[PDB]
Amino acid sequence: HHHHFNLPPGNYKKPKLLYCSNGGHFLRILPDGTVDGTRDRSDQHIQLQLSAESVGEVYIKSTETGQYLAMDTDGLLYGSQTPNEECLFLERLEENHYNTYISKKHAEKNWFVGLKKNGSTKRGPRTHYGQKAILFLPLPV
Repeated sequence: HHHHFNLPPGNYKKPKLLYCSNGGHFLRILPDGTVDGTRDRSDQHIQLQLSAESVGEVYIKSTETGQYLAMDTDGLLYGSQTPNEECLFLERLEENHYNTYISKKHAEKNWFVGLKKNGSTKRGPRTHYGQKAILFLPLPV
């Protein structure tokens, strides 16, 4: 592979909030398919159900809308109505603590899910190992 295989603990039984320490935002997949971060813990669009494909590969699905987080060919996160290759992420432990999500499709380019401090998503190519934007903590809902 192009990436390590330190996996985070826990499981996919329950939905999670993906909290980005960077700006303190929860990853949000809006009904119109846009993705951003919100600090509003009560937001209905931050509840995400992760599920495994292969070990360490996940889908990240909005429980509210059913949309799958996906990263497009230009590195933009979006909500996909159906699971496609752009929707798979390599979920890894990072800094012995956080979860990171690398686009499987673009794994060789090290494109991560990331939220900037202002709650906007990072574009894939603007992410890289070592960043704060890429570091998530899955919180219970």
